[PDB]
Amino acid sequence: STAIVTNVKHYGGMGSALRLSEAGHTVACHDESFKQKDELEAFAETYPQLKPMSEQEPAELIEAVTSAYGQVDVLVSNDIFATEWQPIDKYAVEDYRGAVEALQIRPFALVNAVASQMKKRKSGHIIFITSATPFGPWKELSTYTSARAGACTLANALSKELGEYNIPVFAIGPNYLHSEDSPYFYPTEPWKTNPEHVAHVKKVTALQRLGTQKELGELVAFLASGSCDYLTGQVFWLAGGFPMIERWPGMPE
Amino acid sequence: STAIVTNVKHYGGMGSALRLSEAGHTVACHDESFKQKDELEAFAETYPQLKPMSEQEPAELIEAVTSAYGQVDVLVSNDIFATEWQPIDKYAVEDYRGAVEALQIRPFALVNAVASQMKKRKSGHIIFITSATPFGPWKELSTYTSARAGACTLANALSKELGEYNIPVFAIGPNYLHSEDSPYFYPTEPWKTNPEHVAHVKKVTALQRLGTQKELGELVAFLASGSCDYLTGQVFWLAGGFPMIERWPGMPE
Amino acid sequence: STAIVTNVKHYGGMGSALRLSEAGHTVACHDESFKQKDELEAFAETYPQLKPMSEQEPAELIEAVTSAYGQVDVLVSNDIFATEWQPIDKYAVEDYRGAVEALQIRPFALVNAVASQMKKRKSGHIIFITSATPFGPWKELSTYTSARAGACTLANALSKELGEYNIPVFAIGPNYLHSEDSPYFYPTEPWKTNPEHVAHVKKVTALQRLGTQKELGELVAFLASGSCDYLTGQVFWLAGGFPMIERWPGMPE
Amino acid sequence: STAIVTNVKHYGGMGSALRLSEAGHTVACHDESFKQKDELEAFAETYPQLKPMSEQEPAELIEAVTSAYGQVDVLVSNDIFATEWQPIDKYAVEDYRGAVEALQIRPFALVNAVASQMKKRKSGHIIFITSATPFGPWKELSTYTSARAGACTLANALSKELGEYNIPVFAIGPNYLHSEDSPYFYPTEPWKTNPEHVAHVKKVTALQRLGTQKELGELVAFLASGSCDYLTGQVFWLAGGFPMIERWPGMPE
Repeated sequence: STAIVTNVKHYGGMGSALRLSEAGHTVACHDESFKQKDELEAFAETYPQLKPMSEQEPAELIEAVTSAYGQVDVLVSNDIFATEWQPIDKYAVEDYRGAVEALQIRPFALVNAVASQMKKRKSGHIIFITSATPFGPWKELSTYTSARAGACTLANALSKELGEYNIPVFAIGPNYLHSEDSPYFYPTEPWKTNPEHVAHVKKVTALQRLGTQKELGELVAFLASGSCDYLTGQVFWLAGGFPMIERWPGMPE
Repeated sequence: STAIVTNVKHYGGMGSALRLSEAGHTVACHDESFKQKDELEAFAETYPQLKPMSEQEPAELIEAVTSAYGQVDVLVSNDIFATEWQPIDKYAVEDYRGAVEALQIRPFALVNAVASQMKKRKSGHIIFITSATPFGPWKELSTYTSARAGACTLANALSKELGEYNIPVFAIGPNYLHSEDSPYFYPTEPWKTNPEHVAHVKKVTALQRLGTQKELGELVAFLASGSCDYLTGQVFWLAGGFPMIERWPGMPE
Repeated sequence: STAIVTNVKHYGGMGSALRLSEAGHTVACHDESFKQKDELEAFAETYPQLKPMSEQEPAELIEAVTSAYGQVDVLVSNDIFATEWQPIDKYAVEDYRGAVEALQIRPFALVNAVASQMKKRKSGHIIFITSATPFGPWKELSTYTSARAGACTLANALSKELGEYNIPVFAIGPNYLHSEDSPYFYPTEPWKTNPEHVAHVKKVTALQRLGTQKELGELVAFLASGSCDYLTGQVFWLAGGFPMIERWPGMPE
Repeated sequence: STAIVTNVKHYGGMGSALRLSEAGHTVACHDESFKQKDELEAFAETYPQLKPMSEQEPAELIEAVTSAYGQVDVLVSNDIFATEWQPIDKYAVEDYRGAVEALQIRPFALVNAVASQMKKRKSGHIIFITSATPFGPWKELSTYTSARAGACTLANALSKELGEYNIPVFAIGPNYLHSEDSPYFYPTEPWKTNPEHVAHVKKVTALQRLGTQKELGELVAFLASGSCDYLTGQVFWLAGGFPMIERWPGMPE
């Protein structure tokens, strides 16, 4: 079984790839840095169980992995975009354009490229990593939030046609996921260190902590494993019970 | 009070313009066909209560109406897109891109242009016309369905930031809205004539009929009146009880 | 046209009753205080446009209004229940039974009693005043919240069978609805007087204010008017943009 | 670790208890028929890894299992209720009362009895087996459908308070979950043996098949493993892509 995990250095990329590997998949990895030969080799050295690819664009990635490992069985579109808190009228229109390109068009493109080989053999697993922000939106994050919602509905809508070919489709929408060295979106600094940040996280989640790469990775492996295909179409909120809702005056923390 | 309704010939364009004009708003009306003087001036003869405009692109549209009528008080983004049932692997990536430009980036651009003046007055009403398809996705309509979902969350996210400036933001998402002579998306032929189309609507909606422009016009006017601003954030499902879910074997219609 | 509003003194009862009357409905009013001829006659004096009934049980409440005005056209089940913040293990099970009785059984019993005459003349309007609590749960309000959610879905489920009879069904879920002198659930005091409470409502809603009885009443009258039946099965969040979600450290409110 | 599965011969009970035992939980099993010596003993010789109990009532069961095996670590409220297709005016009000008792009060009562011990040690796992009918309600199932939706929100709200104490709370809403010999709610005969039923499941699910008990049991065992507590508060729609929303005339199945 061959897996593809994108932007592997960021977001839920590492927890996906490491736990898919441990579960017996062959895991090919995309990342923007893998354009530079040193960074692809530094990573392939540090994680010899992972197979970093240099391919950057969606279609060529699917063919590069289909060529080298025979097929693509599991697609994890781990999508990222660097956003900015802005009031609506401060955005430029191209700001929304890049957001939909990185969080909506990119996963659509990969499914577009991998679908026929999955449909023809009637086997496959597709997982979008989206965002839990559609579920409780902060103000002044209009582009990133609305785009992630288009990705959630894309996964849901795709499950409706892909089920007849036995291809389950999933959307994992995290929030407050510890991203370690990656800045998307909760690096150890400052979310694990700065006490104003650790106290924010204890307030806004139910579990009063960040989620872990292992947790995200366990979910990806479980859905990728074929053990529960009947969840096809599900949007998962991986946000530790976010959002916590502000209660009336006089109520304890 | 001055209103803007887009693509006024199609979807819920007529009901919005026709009913906002009765509630006393000045209704500027946009449409692709108003590019040609002949089409625009025919429309203003047929509809003396309405004010057609030649301007077609977002910033120009806000400018012209603000120039002619002093300000833009109500924004009805009546958004449309040429559809096409298709499996995921048969779209071109350009098919999604265009679907997102028309159904996400365009309402965004309009809000992006008009928000500062509304925010200046600390008043305004913004209504996206979207789609009930995200609430019950059909298979093989994944570009139009997911794009429309991004437009709903954009409305809801926007409401969080603009409420501070006393601007409600709403999304009306319709399905099975009788579009008279417009092919977007339920023209009289065949949807009121063909006995297979007629029995489809009876089966899949709870009220067993198409939706009227008057009903959408009434909803748009109600929201733009300032009588129920406290509904801000709402995605309305204007779909007669769609979807009707298929019951067990041997059960009546 | 003849309408019933329950618990008229509390929650969305006064706004419903008053605005329904201004639109020309005969408004018969149920309330627990109307058991004393005292309270009934004082209400009838203060509100001569409203018709307070003594009947308390749902079946005989429906029949008495039917016997006095011929038929019931609009049902507004304005349900309430006295609430207690509790950890789950500190409730008695009876606390939840009482909550379900007031918030699911009661509106069920009323529609159980009124639906035949509505179905028969193939006209009628049913509106539940539920709650916006299911949309963003506070911790330690599990009984009241899960109960209101049951009523939200009962409204949506009722719309599926009743549209065949041209009966639309609605749920309206308020949060931070100013209830004047009613303690259910946002009386003028403390919520418009104590500046800590004033700051809480400015923090948690997008419009930074309470809802008004009139806003709720305009929504009910609009729904009850037959102007927009295609919205059947809708759950309206009348919570002024609640919930606002607490943002990252260092970010303005 | 000790787990309790209720109504274990029915619905998602056999998959919950079989799969949880394979993961090395002690699975105490509650079921109605275990009031009979011969029923409980037969079950125990056929399933030597499961521990059937005779206790029926919620407080009695938790205490028995805490008595025999020290504590309750995992609770699976597999709640079941017989009902009929019927219009709203045909139910007695007692029919909804019973639905609420069997599908809402009982899960509540189990958590109310066990929450205190789980909170004391700040560890535990609570899973409700509810229903996916609230996601796509059929007409004329208002009592069951709405009760289930109240259990879903019970789970979600309970997660917001038990997160502090590190107790994740989940709901799992099946539909078209094949139930083998149990009549709740998709027994093998007729759903896999009759062609009229075989085609219905092919039409209304995206995967065109029923859900196996192993799939539910795998889900239950995953959430009870402590490998993904960050999912706490999730309602999972274990229904295989249900519902498949009927498409325009002339379009193929």
